[PDB]
Amino acid sequence: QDFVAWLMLADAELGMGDTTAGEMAVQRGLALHPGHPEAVARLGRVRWTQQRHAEAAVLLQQASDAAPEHPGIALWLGHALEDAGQAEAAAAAYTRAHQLLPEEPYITAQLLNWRRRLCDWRALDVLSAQVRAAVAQGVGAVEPFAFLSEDASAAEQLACARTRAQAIAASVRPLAPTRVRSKGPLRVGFVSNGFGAHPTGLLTVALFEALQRRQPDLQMHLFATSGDDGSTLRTRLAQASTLHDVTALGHLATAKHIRHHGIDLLFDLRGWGGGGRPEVFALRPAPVQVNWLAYPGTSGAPWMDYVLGDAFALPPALEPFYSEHVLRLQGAFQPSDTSRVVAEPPSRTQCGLPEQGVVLCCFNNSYKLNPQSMARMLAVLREVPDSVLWLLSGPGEADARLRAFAHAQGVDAQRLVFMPKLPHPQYLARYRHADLFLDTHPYNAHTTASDALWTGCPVLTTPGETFAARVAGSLNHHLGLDEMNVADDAAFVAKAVALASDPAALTALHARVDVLRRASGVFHMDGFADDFGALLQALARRHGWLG
Ligand SMILES: [Pr+3]
Ligand SMILES: [Pr+3]
Repeated sequence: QDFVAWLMLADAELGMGDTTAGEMAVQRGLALHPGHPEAVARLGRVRWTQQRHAEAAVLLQQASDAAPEHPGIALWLGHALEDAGQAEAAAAAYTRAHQLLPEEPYITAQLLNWRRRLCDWRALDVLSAQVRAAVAQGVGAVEPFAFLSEDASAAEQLACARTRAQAIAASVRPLAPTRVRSKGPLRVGFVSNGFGAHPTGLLTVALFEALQRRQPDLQMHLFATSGDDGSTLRTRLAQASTLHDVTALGHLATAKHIRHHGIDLLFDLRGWGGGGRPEVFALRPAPVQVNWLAYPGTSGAPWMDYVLGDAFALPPALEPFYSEHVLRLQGAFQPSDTSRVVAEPPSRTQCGLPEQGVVLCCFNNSYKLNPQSMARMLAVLREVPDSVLWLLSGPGEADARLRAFAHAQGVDAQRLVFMPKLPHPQYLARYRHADLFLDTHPYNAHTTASDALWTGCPVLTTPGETFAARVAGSLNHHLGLDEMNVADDAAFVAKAVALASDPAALTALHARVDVLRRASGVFHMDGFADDFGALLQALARRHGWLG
């Protein structure tokens, strides 16, 4: 008979992740107080939990109409709206949660992250300060990955990661410890949700193919937390490795499965570092666990032993800000899919571009396009009459917001051209119309910069003071294109303006990229497989391995 006892239990069971118990419990609440916004909100949260997002959004909107002053309801509504594809409506929901409970950092940091994704820069500096103060206060309430978008030092990034990671570790009893095998093929595991048409699969696919034919004494095992999406990438990854389907298993079941296969070296390619539900790692299923590639910064985590970088992106100066022990490959830390044919795209006119203007390109995630990166790009357009800025179309009204900013910055908004979303092969052919790629700060282009360079387009960047701000720089360095890493925004603008107004010099720079992309080691994955493989053998030899 206890209505509130029912729901609270509802939430309890859902917290566990327990399915039908939580719902059963909700069903009993609504029978006692029909329409009640708490029960109703809760039934929406069940649905969202059952991943029925549209039904989830319907229920929560109802609840939210019946209790519009309630901050938790407003938050949960934002969660469902987001997962239902309703981006702008998601934003209004978070905005209202935040207004109602500004005291709550978790909500503040959700709002901020979603605002950046929409290019909505209202209260940007204020929300950003609050999030940075929450890190300093040691709560663990901001997500490490979302934190990479802020311009904060390597030291703050470490504080954010380790406070989050230690929150997890405190509530996980690891598995009993094991050790690297002494004899037999080395088993090297990689855990990811991006084994498919996602950056992780895309970057590593040709590497795994090279390791297969070149490193006999090593077995690559992929543990895929997502199902087969039908992409060529997922299929090439499964033929090049032993690919285990661990999708929809709990964290304990997954850890037990990795331990059952005797994984010696386990790589976190999940993309979340110490955040995003890394309890498979906190359980320590593998004797040696390594952070590489998918998250560009430190895990801060007591369960992570090594991080894999390179001399440019992770120089000696930056080492103390990593909780992991630092290992370095001999060239760039980042592989790429050097099997890819670049098609001829349709004409410039067919892609929405002037045929006769300089096209500056910044294909990047929307949350990377902040006021600083945009202002410096628009400063190039003001100095160079016939140039245009080519961007990826963003979620919500992000493009409309960028047009307004361009207008407010003295630039005709029709000079921004937005590419819609295309399958990878079609997206990649577009680079053939790009004259210069303009990198962002402080979170660089990662896959989009190696896509640009593979197609022969030069990348301009200002290497900064965190790993995530040095990724594009590292590519240039290892390619041999050091003059395209410049000091600061003012040199960024002068180099771009000089290049954009000297088409003969820019032509000569495209010629240089062409030669360097063949003569450097950046796009030889056989060489990358030899280095990576040798480094794997030494890490293991070092913990007991004997071949
Ligand atoms: Pr052509
Ligand atoms: Pr051209």
